[PDB]
Amino acid sequence: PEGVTAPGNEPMAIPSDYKLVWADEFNTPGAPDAKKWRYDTSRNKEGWYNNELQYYAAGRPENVRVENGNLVIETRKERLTSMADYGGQEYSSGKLFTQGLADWQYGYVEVRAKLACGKGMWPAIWMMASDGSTGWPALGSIDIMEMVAWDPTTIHGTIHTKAYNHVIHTQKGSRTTAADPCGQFHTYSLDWTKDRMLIGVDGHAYMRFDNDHKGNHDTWPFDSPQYLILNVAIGGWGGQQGVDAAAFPSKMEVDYVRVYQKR
Ligand SMILES: OC[C@H]1O[C@@H](O[C@@H]2[C@@H](O)[C@@H](O)O[C@H](CO)[C@H]2O)[C@H](O)[C@@H](O)[C@@H]1O
Ligand SMILES: OC[C@H]1O[C@H](O)[C@H](O)[C@@H](O)[C@@H]1O
Ligand SMILES: [Ca+2]
Repeated sequence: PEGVTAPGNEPMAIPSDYKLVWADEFNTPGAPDAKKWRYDTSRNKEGWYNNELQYYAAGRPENVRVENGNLVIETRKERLTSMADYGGQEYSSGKLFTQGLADWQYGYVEVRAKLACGKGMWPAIWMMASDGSTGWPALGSIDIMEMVAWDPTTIHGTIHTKAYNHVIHTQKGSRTTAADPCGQFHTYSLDWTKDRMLIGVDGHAYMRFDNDHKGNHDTWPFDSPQYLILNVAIGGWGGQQGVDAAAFPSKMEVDYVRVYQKR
């Protein structure tokens, strides 16, 4: 298959000698836990990357709230023109991350989620290196789950490095089919060790990316902590077959995040 550059085909499970080090169960309705999550508003004025169309609203229950035991990130077609950091965007959405609060070097990450559909929507569950000194894409980024809702049953798992990234079409990725990802929950899983990453759905790794063992940061920048990111972008990749006005509002629901690490 054309762009499968990091194929996987093996089971994944929480190793027996790993412990739970961090979780959000999202069982307390209201605002996300401020000891666990912060809002990224860093590019609201300038505009987000990837020709994205959304404004990411902080402190707005209409975009980001915990209810019925899930985190909800909801896209809306509206101009939040009263925000000081407004960048002319036609849509609102949310982006949460654990940056500065919680980060991990190696481990087993599980995110149970139901995804946001409608042509335009680009839900993501991903990580970035806590030390961004080398910039993107050198620092290393981990896409545990991306979906673009013009192809809503296709789940993409991808890593980006300096040598291996989407700007030069060398990203290391795979994809699999999941049943109705916007109408039912699935478990999106990362098993990250010093020697390889597995990315999967419901216990099956469809992606594997190996440490080449050359000690080259350009091919393996993953020996340092990564923080977790939950977002629903609009346009860019999500807009390849257009943005449908009728598709707003749309939500991604996250039942839980669980992170495990070797004891
Ligand atoms: O903001 C850091 C970096 O993000 C890129 O896009 C990422 C993509 O590389 C991958 O990691 O998936 C996530 C979630 O779908 C995208 O936001 C941008 O291409 C880049 O310009 C930016 O520096
Ligand atoms: O356009 C950016 C997207 O491009 C790709 O095809 C990658 O798999 C994905 O991780 C990235 O976010
Ligand atoms: Ca829950």
